[PDB]
Amino acid sequence: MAIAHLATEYVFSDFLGLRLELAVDKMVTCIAVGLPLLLISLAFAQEISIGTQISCFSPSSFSWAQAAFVDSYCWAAVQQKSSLQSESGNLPLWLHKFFPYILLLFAILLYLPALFWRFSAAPHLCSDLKFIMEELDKVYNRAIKAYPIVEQYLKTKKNSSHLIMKYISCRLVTFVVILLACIYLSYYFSLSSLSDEFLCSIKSGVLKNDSTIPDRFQCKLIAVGIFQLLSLINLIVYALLIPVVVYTFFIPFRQKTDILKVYEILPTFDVLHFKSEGYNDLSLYNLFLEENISELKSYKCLKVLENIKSPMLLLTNL
Amino acid sequence: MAIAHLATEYVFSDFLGLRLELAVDKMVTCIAVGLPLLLISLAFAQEISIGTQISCFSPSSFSWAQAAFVDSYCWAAVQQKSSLQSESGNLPLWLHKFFPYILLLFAILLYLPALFWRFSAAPHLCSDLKFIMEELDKVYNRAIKAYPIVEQYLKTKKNSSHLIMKYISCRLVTFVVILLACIYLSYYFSLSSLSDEFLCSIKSGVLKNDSTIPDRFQCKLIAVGIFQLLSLINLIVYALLIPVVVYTFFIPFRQKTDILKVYEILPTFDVLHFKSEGYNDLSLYNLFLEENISELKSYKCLKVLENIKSPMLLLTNL
Amino acid sequence: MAIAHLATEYVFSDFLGLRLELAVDKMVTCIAVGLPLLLISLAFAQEISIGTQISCFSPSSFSWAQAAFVDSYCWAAVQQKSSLQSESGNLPLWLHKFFPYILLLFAILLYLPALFWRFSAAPHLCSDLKFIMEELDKVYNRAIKAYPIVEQYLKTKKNSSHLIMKYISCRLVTFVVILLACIYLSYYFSLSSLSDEFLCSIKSGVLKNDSTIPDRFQCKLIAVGIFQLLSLINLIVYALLIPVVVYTFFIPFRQKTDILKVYEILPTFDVLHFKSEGYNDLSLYNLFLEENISELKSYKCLKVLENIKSPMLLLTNL
Amino acid sequence: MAIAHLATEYVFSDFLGLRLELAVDKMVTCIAVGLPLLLISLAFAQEISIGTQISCFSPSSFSWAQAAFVDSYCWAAVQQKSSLQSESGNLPLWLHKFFPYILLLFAILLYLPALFWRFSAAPHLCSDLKFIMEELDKVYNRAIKAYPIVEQYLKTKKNSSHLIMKYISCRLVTFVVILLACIYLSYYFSLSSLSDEFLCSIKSGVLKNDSTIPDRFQCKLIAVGIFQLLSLINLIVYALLIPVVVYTFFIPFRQKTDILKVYEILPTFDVLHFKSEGYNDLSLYNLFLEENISELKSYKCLKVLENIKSPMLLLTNL
Amino acid sequence: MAIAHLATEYVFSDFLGLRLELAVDKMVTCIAVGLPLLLISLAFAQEISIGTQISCFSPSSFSWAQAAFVDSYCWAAVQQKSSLQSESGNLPLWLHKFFPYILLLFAILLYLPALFWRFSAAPHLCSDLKFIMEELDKVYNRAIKAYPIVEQYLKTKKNSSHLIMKYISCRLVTFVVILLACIYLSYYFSLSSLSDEFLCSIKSGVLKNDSTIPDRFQCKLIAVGIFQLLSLINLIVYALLIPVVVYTFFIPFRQKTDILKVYEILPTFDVLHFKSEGYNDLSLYNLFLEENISELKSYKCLKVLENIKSPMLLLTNL
Amino acid sequence: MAIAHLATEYVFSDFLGLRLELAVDKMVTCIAVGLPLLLISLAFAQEISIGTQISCFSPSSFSWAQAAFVDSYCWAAVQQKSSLQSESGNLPLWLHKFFPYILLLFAILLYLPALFWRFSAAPHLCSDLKFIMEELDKVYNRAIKAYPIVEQYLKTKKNSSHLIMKYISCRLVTFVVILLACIYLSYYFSLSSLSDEFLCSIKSGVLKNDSTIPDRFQCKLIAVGIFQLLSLINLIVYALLIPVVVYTFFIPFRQKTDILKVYEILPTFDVLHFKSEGYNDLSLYNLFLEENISELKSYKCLKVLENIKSPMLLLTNL
Repeated sequence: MAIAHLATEYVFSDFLGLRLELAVDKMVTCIAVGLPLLLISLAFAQEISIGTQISCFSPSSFSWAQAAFVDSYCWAAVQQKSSLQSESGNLPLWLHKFFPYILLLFAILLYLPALFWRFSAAPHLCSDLKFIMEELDKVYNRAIKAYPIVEQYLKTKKNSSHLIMKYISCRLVTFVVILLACIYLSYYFSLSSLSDEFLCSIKSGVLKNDSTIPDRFQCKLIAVGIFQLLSLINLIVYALLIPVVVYTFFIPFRQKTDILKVYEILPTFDVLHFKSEGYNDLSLYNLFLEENISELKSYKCLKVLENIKSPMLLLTNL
Repeated sequence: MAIAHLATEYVFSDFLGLRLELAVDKMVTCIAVGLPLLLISLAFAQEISIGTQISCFSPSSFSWAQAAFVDSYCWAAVQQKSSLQSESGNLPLWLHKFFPYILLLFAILLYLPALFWRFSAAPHLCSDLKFIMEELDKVYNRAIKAYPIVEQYLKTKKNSSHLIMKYISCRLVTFVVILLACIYLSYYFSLSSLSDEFLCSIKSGVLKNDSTIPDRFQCKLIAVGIFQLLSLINLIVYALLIPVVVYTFFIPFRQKTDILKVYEILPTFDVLHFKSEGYNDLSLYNLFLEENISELKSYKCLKVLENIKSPMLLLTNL
Repeated sequence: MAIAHLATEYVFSDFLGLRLELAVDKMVTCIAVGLPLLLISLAFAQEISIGTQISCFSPSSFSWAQAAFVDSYCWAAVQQKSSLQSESGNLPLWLHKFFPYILLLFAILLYLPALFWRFSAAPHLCSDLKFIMEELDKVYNRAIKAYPIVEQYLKTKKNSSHLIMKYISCRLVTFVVILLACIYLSYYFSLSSLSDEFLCSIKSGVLKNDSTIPDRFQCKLIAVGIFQLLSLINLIVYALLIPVVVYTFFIPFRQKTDILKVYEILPTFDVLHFKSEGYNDLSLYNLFLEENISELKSYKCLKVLENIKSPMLLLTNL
Repeated sequence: MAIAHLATEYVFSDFLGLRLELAVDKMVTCIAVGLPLLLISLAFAQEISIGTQISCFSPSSFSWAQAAFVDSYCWAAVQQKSSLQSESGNLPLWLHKFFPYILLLFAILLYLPALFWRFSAAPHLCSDLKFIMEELDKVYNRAIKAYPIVEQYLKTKKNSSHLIMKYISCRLVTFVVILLACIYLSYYFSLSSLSDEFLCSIKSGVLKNDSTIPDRFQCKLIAVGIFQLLSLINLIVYALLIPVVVYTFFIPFRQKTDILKVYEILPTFDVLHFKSEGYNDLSLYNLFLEENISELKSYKCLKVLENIKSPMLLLTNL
Repeated sequence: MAIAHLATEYVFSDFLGLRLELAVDKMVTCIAVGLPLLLISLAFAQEISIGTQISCFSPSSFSWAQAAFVDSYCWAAVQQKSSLQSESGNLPLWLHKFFPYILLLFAILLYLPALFWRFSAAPHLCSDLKFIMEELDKVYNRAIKAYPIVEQYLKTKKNSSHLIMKYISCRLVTFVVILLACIYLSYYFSLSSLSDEFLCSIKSGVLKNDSTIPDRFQCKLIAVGIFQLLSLINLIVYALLIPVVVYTFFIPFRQKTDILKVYEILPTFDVLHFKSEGYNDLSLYNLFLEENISELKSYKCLKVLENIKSPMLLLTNL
Repeated sequence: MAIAHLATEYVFSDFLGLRLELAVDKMVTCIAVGLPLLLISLAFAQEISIGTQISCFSPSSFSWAQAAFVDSYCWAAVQQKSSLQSESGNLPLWLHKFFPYILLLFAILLYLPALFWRFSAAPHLCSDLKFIMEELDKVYNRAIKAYPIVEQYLKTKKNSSHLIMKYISCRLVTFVVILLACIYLSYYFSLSSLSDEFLCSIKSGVLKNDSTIPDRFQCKLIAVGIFQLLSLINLIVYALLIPVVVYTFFIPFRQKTDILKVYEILPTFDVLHFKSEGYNDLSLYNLFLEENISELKSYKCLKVLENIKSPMLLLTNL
């Protein structure tokens, strides 16, 4: 398995029939969530993890048992206010210990907006795309055979901003969490490397009077050199996601082609060039249609005709 | 696997054809049960668990065997009244040792109300939704073709409070267990961190007279720093679930739309605007219908007509 | 996996098309068998199991090899009459060692009555429910179209007590084993905690004359603190099962509804209100029917009519 | 997994469409083979197995390497005639070491008779039951419509003792192996517990002259206390199987009901009350029929009629 | 898993639609190959394997590192001519080390003849049985309706010895390998048990002049006591296979019944009582037919008639 | 699992609907690739691998840490020119260390020619066999009913040498790699066994002046005794493959039967006895046909007729 298992599991697999999520939003989500899980898995892979997260230089007179006590006591001490000293103050010692949980927190907080979309909006969308697609097939079938119900339905969706507010807020939560992650990772990468070293003391309680124990044990958080390097990789990738997520808000500019023009070739259709530059749900339906209706037989036939036209009897010989 | 396995297993998977549980109740249950299982799994993950739960500072004259005896004897001693001293009293030492079992107890106690619902109420519900849905399809088919059995059936369900009392009590047990968990976790997080340190003594029995053994061994429960931190995460999330669970009791306010109005467009139907503001089973059926009948072809057709109307021949050209 | 695996395996899964076991008997069996298997799995989970079950305080002059001999010799000695002393006598040391096997014994002994039912009675039942259900569908079909073979068959089952004696004895064996478990667990929980400590001696045979070996080694069964706590959980749950199992014997009182009255609406049926208050197999068939025939289309139709009646042409418009 | 895995694997699962083995013979075989495999799995489960099977008290002057040599040399020595002493003689030391293989031997030797039946007799049987069952359905179909080939075939099977001699010998081999196991386990349980202790000596060859090595090392087979206890469980269960296996030989008494009487109700059948009290293959066919033909639709119909009779037009209204 | 896993994997499972191998040859092959694989798996099972295959008694002055060097150097030395002494000579030390590979060699060499049969002969056979079986069904269908192509085909196969020479040679290779295994195992079991002990010397090269190192280290191959015992089990079983394999050569005597006589009842068939006592391929086809054509509906019908006869209109009422 | 797993995985399984590879070439490839993978798996199986690949005799004054440094430093040193001495020179120490990679290299280099055939030639072949087979079925169907397109197609394939040059070159690469492997393994088996011993020195850098460190450490590559033995097994098997691979080049001699003669019985066919003794693709098609068309119903019928003939109305009664 080694490292190479992790590539098969988190890179070569979609580890997370209509497309109810746009490809950009799927890739943004899969990168944003999948990367920190990979980085955590690498940071502790036995190819690079030598052993314990901590070690401390106990005096040579200590038994092996007393040395194991010092190591494990000081691993507990890193989060206890009195039994420490470091010139950085105690704060970075928390981050060095809890680094994998903090990345896991960002991984989950970046997943929740997509999970909310899957449950709050996808089923409310799925019904209506299926309706619109089947009605468009009737419009095509009628033209080959040769009421405006779907046109009146879409004209009604133009008078609404319910789903688009769910979508924008889902994107906006993802944006904020990515920005906060970039701020955190920039700070954590700024920690001076020697803040992985700190002075411990076991002289709490009964041991406080024992003259055979030194007043300080020097300890090192061996893994910190890995975490800081991997935090820079994470910071770079998220700094690239930021402008992509911002681009997702520009819905009325994201509509690539006015596909309904391909049906507006037909006399059975209507001038539904309804590029709503106001943020209205119909504009978001257009994006989901442009993602899905490439599957439609009618679209394929009419787009071929449109591309060649760039004559209805031709449809009979297709 | 590492930490990242746990995300795939407990976050990215529904690890727990009609929907017989409401989406809010499924998410509340899946969070309430799934979170402590994740937190237990994290608290002992080898990325953060250094080793043994305890260590004790045996004298340097002790053999490695005698030191391993002290560690393991004191791990047993934490729950034995005489062989301990701590300024906190003995009580917190129990909680520090048994922390994973106590979270597991809350996980199970939060699952049982949903398991009871699955067995006590779901099959008694499943038959009746299927009946109601199929009869509504007849009402729609009759209107396209153009006895009040389902109307009389629903009118009879209005005269009952059997299933709603099962539902409310199921919710109420979940509420109480969540509140008790929040009380416990608030206390456990309030324990002073140095209560992870205690004084042990092996001088029971034969050892009582041995002058070579010190009267106290200082011991530390190394994991306690993790448990207290993770208890705060658990407390925060459950403190957010509390108001959501309370909201579930407001059944007559939870009905979002009077969907039967969409069928009351038809002359074949009746004025079943039976928003029972009394807690009557029909009101709970309305919630389960609003969860399920979005799947009905008749609803889809009539809701499109209703939305456009916001003419029966139109149904022939759909 | 950790602890949380055990919840997925033994709580969230039915780890054990007609329903040939009543839901109460399935839940009683699944709790009675499933709980001790979970408790065994917890008691040795590495989240709480520190290491070896025993440790002994060998003198500081002993090599690591001699100390490992003392530990392992005394683990054997706990069941050997001469090489021990404890103020409790030797008996509790057996129970402390063999605790997981004793729980496993109760787990199996509680499963066997259900396994016997599956093989001795379920196939003899399965044929006859299928017969009765299909004949009741004929009675319903005949009434819609508008010999007493099934009525005469059921009237004959009233003259028998074969299957009910199998059922009662199956329940009675489960009752006895649960009561014996409660007695045992009450005793084992009553053992004074310091009975986990005992005095060992290796001075058998050749070692008997060696003045360098101490006459007693103090040893502790580190796990005993877990077993006693978990035995209280097991005792509490089984003490709740006892009255539920007792309730199962009251077969003629357990019949919730006289469902055949719903068919006795029809003129094609007969007055089979045969609530046998004598313990006769027909009464047990009624319970299995009330568990199964909620699946019947005829029952669903006629129960809707019965509920509304609380007219045969109405059946034509269903 | 722990202990509880073993319950799921060997108790709650049939780990070993006609029924070609009688239910009694399947249960006898599954207990006889399945129990020792479970007992072996328990005896070495890490919940009770502390560690190595042997330990020896090497002098304190020995290095850890020399002590590990003594332990492993003496584990080899238990089966070597000269390098041992025990007051029991050497024999029980073999049994204590090889205990799991000896149970495995009994497990396999008890399986082979069932494996022989599956290959030597089951396919020779399977054809003929299918023939007999289908011909009986013709007899029933003919009576509803209203040559003795199957009657003449069964009358010919009465003149044979081929299959019954295979069956009896299969049962007899199982009986003998169970009895030999009970004899062995009774002996092994009779071994005095201190026969787990023996005196080893490494002074073979070059070491023979070394005055620094003691003439005897005391050793203990730590696991023997488990094996003796588990042997008593195995002995008890097999002592219960013995009378059940003996009962299987009484084939002409095992026929519970003269099921062909249910077909002898029909005028199309014949007086095949052929309860052969001589050990003739037809009598064994009767047992396999009584195991299988409860599946036949004809039997179900005619048994209902027979039970009510306890009229052929009635068959038309079933 | 333990030992009991191995029973499930190699005894209770066929771990290796026409039957293209005779049942005797399948069982011989499955025993011959499957047994040594089981014995290897047992010989190193952790229930009996204590640890390392070797240990050597290094002087007490040696560090743990130097002792581990002696053990591992001598494990290499067992196959090096100069750095050894044993009164047996060096030869048995090879066999003791390489015992599992030598059994694996016999396992593979016993499998290859069956693998050759599967590829060299089974597809050349499979076509012709299917042909013969279907033509025999025509002969039966013609008799019920009431050219000798299949008879002329079988009469031609009588004039050939191609497939029988493949079969005999396949059996003969299996015989030779089994006999050689029995010779080897008899020798290996004859090795005096103390040949597991040998004298090693590390004084090669630079160490040759070091006066602190003893001239010989005594070493023991701890596992040899297991291998010799298991070799006797293997020898016994293979000594039972030898006469069974020899019996397989007697093809013209192995034909149990002249099944074509059952078809020679029909006037549409011919006197194909072609029991070739010369070793001719048709005789081998008879064995494969007697293995397969028990599946034929025609055979079942005609054998019932033959058994009763021990009239063609009777076939119409079957 | 042990050794026996490896037999199930690499011997009893085809671990690598037309047959697009000839059976000889499949077996040659499966042996050539499968054997070294098995041998690698054996050479490190824990049944024979004692532990570390190296050990070195550090002085008794060294701490366990310093000894582990010497072992691991010298494992690195075996491939570093200055920090070694051996009378063999440094070269064999590379081969002893990298032995498993070198076998893996041969395993892959022997697989690539078959992988190239699967992608470069198999799909270009697959279409044309399907064409030829279906056209031959027309020729047979026409004769039963009673243009030379397939004959003209095959006559055109005679005028080509495209596919045969791909095939020969694929075989030739396999031949060369097998011969180079035999040369390498012969050399590696010729290495004097004591070349597993070498003199290391840690006195690089800072240690160069330390008088407490000896100038040489003797080290041994413990595994080398296994590798040399297993290399002889590999050499023997590949020396047997060499003449088989050479035989594959004799394509015009490998054609076993002139199967088209069986169709040339028909008047609808033509004298396609086109045994091209020139290396022309049609000759290679003949081999693939002789591998595949034994599946054809037409071939089976006509070969039966041909064998009996060794009359066309006979085909009507088949």
